[PDB]
Amino acid sequence: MEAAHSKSTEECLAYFGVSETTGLTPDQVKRHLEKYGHNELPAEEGKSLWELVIEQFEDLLVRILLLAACISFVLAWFEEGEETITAFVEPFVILLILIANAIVGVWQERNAENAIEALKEYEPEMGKVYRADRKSVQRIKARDIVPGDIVEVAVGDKVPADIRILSIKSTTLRVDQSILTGESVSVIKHTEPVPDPRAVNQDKKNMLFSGTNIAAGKALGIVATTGVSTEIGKIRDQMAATEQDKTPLQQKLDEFGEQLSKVISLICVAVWLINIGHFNDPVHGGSWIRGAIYYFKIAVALAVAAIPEGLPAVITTCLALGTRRMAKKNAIVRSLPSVETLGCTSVICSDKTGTLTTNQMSVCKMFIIDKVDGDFCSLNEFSITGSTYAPEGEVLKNDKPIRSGQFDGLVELATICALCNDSSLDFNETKGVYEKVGEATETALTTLVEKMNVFNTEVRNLSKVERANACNSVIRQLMKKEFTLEFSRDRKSMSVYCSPAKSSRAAVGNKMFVKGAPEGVIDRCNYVRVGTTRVPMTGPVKEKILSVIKEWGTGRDTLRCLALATRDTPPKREEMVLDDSSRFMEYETDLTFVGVVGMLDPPRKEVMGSIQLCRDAGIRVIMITGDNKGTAIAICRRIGIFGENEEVADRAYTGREFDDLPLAEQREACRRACCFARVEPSHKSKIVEYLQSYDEITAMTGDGVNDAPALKKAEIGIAMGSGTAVAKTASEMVLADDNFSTIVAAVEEGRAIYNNMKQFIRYLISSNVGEVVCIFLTAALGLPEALIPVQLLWVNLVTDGLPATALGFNPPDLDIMDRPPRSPKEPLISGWLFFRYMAIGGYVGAATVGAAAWWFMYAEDGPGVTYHQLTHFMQCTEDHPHFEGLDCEIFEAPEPMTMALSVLVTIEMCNALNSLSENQSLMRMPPWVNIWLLGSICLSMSLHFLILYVDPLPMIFKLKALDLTQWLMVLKISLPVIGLDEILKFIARNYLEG
Ligand SMILES: C/C=C(/C)C(=O)O[C@H]1C(C)=C2[C@H]([C@@H]1OC(=O)CCCCCCC)[C@@](C)(OC(C)=O)C[C@H](OC(=O)CCC)[C@@]1(O)[C@H]2OC(=O)[C@@]1(C)O
Ligand SMILES: Nc1ncnc2c1ncn2[C@@H]1O[C@H](COP(=O)(O)O)[C@H]2OC3(O[C@H]21)C([N+](=O)[O-])=CC([N+](=O)[O-])C=C3[N+](=O)[O-]
Ligand code: ALF
Ligand SMILES: [Mg+2]
Ligand code: NA
Repeated sequence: MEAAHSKSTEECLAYFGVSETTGLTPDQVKRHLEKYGHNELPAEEGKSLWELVIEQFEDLLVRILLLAACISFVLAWFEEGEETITAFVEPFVILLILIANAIVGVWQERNAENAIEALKEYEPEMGKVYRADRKSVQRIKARDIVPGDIVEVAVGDKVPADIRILSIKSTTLRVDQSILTGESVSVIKHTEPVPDPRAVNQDKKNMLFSGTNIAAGKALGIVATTGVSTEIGKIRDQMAATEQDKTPLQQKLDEFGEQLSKVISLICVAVWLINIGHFNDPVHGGSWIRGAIYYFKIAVALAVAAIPEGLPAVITTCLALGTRRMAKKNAIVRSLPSVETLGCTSVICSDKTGTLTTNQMSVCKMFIIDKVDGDFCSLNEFSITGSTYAPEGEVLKNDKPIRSGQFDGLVELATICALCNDSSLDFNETKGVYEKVGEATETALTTLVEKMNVFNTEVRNLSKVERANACNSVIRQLMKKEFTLEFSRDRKSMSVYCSPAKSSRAAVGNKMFVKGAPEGVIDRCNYVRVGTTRVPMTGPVKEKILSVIKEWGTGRDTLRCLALATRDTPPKREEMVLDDSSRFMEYETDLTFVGVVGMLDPPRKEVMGSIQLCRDAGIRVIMITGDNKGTAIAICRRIGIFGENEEVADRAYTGREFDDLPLAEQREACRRACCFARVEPSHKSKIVEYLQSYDEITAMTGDGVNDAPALKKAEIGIAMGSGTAVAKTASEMVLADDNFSTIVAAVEEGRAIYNNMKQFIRYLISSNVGEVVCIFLTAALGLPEALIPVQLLWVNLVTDGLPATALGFNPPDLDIMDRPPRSPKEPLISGWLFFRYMAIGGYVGAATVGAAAWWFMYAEDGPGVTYHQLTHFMQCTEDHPHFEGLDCEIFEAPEPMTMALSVLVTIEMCNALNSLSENQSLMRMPPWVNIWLLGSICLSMSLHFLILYVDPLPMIFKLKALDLTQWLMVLKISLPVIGLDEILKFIARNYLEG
């Protein structure tokens, strides 16, 4: 039944045609069960390992490196006894890392906890219904419950489904709906309709939502909806079909790899417009199946020059190191990519309770009467420090510590708070902290009493376990609680009947201690207590009292206030009817006002600062809470989101208000407002979504189940360490420290990290540029294969794969957190750098093709065969006359390559010392800063030698160690690159902007 909250109890009964007195018939159940399904939440298992593997091959740069790897296995058959020693070494290494690294990725996806599973832990196994079947209440499996069912719930029960309340059996039904609001305070239910058909959960006080639990009372209800049609079901849906978007840096790569798909597929057809000459004149040397081998080889040579392999491992390494680094900062990163994404965060959406606050209701102010005289009435006001439930803090009078016991009024105030209370405090030995037991509102009173210690009880030598309720127990020993007149909606107050300890049931001196909403209690007072005396409540005293209550209730503090009173002459126990609550107000009459307490869930100490830092870094912070707007705004003012006196009419909304705004205005609202209150789970994800429609990298921070949809939706979900499993399972990070400040440092780490990736991502793609220039030249120019597709791989994995993971250690700026969020669209290479890396690209390209032709022509061992024939190496038999000087079968020897790869290596080792800074002269910025880079080159070079000396290696790479002569030239064809970019960095540092 949709909108069951808007209808009457009769209307809901009628709707399913069910009897509140008998319940559904076995037939009705059978039918409804068929129509509506089982009251359960669909489980959503993570994709099987098979999926996890297939997905690793969805990347274009991978499908290209695989498609080419196949063409390398196709043309791998053609290999006789001349080079049969290394026929299948490439088709092996090309698919080696292609799955070796592609499999390590599955070690970053199959590693995840399911959130819906965590969410299903709120599904109670059993439920209680009245079926026409039998007369007594049946306890059946919850999943067996269906709409129209007549369900029963009592204190302690976890609500089985979304239920419309029919009848409340106790004086009140108190509920904890924190899975939907994040607020633990008890909500008071009623059975009357709630007209507004757009009422938010907080407003449907006539409904019971699946997953919440009964704090007090007993009630009968009719099921409105089950399964995914419940409020917990909507949370469930927003976590199911969602799938996190792709990191900003990831899109940058997807763009690159997509353009690399057009460039390479164009370079090959570019050689076609250059091979329009050996097809005209009559000439053949083999079938097309033996002649077309040229094209399907220049492709398998570019696929290794273009696709910058090794990056997929340099990145994963940088992140892994960052993760461990942040982990020491108390930030558990569950998603490696998000690390980079947190760096460019512009907006931080934050839950309030338990996230911005401590979620420990605390009495921070209280007052009693000082003196009365005619129209004059002064109050003794006090303040209490401490923001946790721990009995640690002090009472201040004008900011100066005092002893509560000095004031008799505080002795009575403490007595009332200790007796008129159903809660207590406990010390959790395992966790080492104090925790409430019962209502937060009451435990604040319990804690207050301990801080006050009005009888000066000795507590410093008590174990923390025994310190928890020491002062309360003392007071409990002075008065015996006969019975308590529980809270009533028409009274807004509560009381307890007490008799002096060690007295007869007939003895005099019995008291009633009252606690409640100030207006009602104060109106039922005819006296005011002054110390241990009492005087008539007069107009002036009442006005003084109410005026301060008004202040404390709505300001920069906005506190929940309670008036405390006692009836000095209560009725005789006998003349009191306890089974009739409508008579309680009259018993709580002719009262003596005693005092007032004001409480609030206090902000965490390091939050106002964390937000100012965020501000400095250009990050805005928005609050989205399920709690009320009044306390929402007050907390915003306390932590710096709103000015202490700033006008917030248009800067703060409730979910209901927000829902009234038309779509376009809701959007704008998220850009203007900074405080959203009394919202629902879906409101949070919606606000985050709107924020993302303005192209903003938004983070969501919280601890509740109601925060899950937003945490999932945000680019960076951050859960509190002591928060719910659900919140944690939906986040990218967890602040095990619960410190908001840990978020600021995580951002810094994310900025520092990206800046260093920004370098090796370039250093690497840059290298892949020079490589393509080489293969392009030795393809349209005619020259032979200077570098084979089996060498490049080792170069872009070990040769460069080290200096890259070395730049990732470059010392970060000092003003990294004094600059605004970098744009999500900020490209890596463009402008003068696109041009700079363009020249350095061709350079290395012609520095390898020429370094090979050199060894042949103008060199040594190589025959001076001039260019006019050097390119006719494919004609050492078909045309001997115009080509015949030395041995023919010497081309594919370790000379042209062993002299072309020595350049790429020497050059790149130079490029690294250059990537140490975008626009900075190496002479200015000591190229020896990043010590690791130095050691990184010393390793890549010794590995370039080790791949020569130990024959077993150069046997496949086909390279022969040059002696102390040839190498002397190599260091002269690469060394000049240090001067080329050196001028480029001068043109950018002077004749350009920075
Ligand atoms: C891997 C190797 C190469 C050579 C490649 O094809 O890179 C191109 C390419 C795809 C881009 C280009 C390369 O394009 C050229 O250099 C022009 C063509 C020259 C042909 C010469 C004949 C042989 C990058 C590399 O280089 C220069 C020096 O201009 C810069 C940048 O890339 C980045 O910012 C890196 C993103 C990870 C991209 O324009 C990029 O395309 C994009 O979408 C970008 C925005 O990404
Ligand atoms: N329909 C209603 N309209 C307004 N207030 C209500 C309503 N129903 C209940 N309340 C009161 O509003 C509170 C929930 O919302 P916040 O604190 O965030 O504004 C409830 O807290 C107490 O009475 C409730 C209470 N109790 O439910 O048992 C007991 C109390 N006591 O005696 O200790 C005091 C209450 N109190 O508000 O002061
Ligand atoms: F703790 Al909240 F909205 F402030 F769930
Ligand atoms: Mg919370
Ligand atoms: Na997220």
